[PDB]
Amino acid sequence: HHHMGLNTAIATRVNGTPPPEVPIADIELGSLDFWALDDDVRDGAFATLRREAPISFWPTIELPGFVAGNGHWALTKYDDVFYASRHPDIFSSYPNITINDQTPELAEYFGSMIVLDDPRHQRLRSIVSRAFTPKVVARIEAAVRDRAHRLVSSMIANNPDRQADLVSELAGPLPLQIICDMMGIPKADHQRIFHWTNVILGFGDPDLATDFDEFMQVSADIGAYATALAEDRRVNHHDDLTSSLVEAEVDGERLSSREIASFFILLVVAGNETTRNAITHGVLALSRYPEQRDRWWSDFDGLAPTAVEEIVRWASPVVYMRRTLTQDIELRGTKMAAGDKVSLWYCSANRDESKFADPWTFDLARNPNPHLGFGGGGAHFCLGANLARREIRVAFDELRRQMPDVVATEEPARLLSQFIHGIKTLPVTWS
Ligand code: HEM
Ligand SMILES: CCOC(=O)CCCCCCn1ccnc1
Ligand SMILES: [Cl-]
Ligand SMILES: [Cl-]
Ligand SMILES: [Mg+2]
Ligand SMILES: [Mg+2]
Repeated sequence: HHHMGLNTAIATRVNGTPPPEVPIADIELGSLDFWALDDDVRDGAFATLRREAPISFWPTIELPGFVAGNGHWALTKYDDVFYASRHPDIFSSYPNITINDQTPELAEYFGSMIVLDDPRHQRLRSIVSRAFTPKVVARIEAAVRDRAHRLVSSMIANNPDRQADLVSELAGPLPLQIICDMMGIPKADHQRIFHWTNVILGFGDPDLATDFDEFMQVSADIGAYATALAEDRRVNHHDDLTSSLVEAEVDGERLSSREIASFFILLVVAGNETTRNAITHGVLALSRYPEQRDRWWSDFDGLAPTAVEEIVRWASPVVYMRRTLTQDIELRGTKMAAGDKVSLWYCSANRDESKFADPWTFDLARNPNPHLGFGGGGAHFCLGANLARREIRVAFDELRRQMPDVVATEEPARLLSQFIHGIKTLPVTWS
């Protein structure tokens, strides 16, 4: 009740404290109710699974209008998630990378390279890979700085009472601007794009959408938007990713309408529904662990590489990805069959004591940090990892410089999702 800092700040936590493990009878990964439990309970549940049932089978959650279908084998240990990620010939990304079943209706919009194996996957990725390389992403530092600086200044100018929502006022709009400008989308449409991607990756949370007809209308609307922009760029090139997409050939053929729409959707969804959560979880963590804030603030450039990676490990913005077996395998005495679904729990790998001796410590100097927040490595390693790391670093530097004592004042409103570790709103203040 008499803590350092601003009076309405949330409670701090003792760094390093492991959450209690949860009795296995209380764990139901196949119920959306489990995904509504407190993150301490979730974290303690995956701790139980790592200890007691490191590979275990679960029914698939059926969100309204999706097809659940067959259940899945959950890999909760780091070493199994890594192995699966590095064996794509066994653990295929086709037909889907979420646990539910693909359909033709969905594949119009969600049939991108993320649900394909090589060689076609790599031929698609090579259309855009150069734009996401470290040395190319570095050359847009000025754009990231301009927008992040302006957003933080606007939080100050727009809120005389010194209260704001970090998500809507910084964490959301920064990555949105950057990916949309890369794509070649005009500013006037960025908020439309953001509403569409919020629904696409928020489905099942009543605050976002629970009517499948709304999900499909949004998907059709963003697909139509992509097609129309692509059509413009076919006739008049711009130096943007949409133009690259429409100019490319794979195996001697231009991409179809479905392929262009799916590629465009993949890139904007992934740009808009990930980094914002790393930033927001990171501010939550700094609020809980002020010693970590202080050490980063007093050596920002020196600690930034490791600090950003620790924020990603801590947040695990992508909770899991799915694979499908192409052959029978056995792991940990559990035999899994060709055709079975396998879920890779990055959130759990990133707390595995076998790989991190002190996994419950939020340590901005952590080195090494072999976290799987961008996946286990290999063919599908996050295309956006360099971009995301730069966005995160700049956002925190701009906060440090202009409102160093920014702190959460309420616990987050958490997205109801099995797939994305999302924060919908995070009230903050500053002096
Ligand atoms: C902190 C932010 C992010 C996290 C934690 C994240 C995480 C991931 C993960 C876990 C995967 C799957 C990797 C695998 O299967 O091995 C992935 C793939 C991907 N990510 Fe990200 N991502 C982030 C930001 C971004 C950004 C900014 C973009 C830019 C558009 C992006 C685009 C993609 C794409 C296109 C793929 C599919 C790559 C492929 O199939 O080859 N992501 N990401
Ligand atoms: C299911 C509907 O959305 C999609 O299929 C398209 C987006 C998939 C993105 C996967 C998650 N992610 C975010 C950032 N990097 C990876
Ligand atoms: Cl533990
Ligand atoms: Cl600490
Ligand atoms: Mg407000
Ligand atoms: Mg532009």
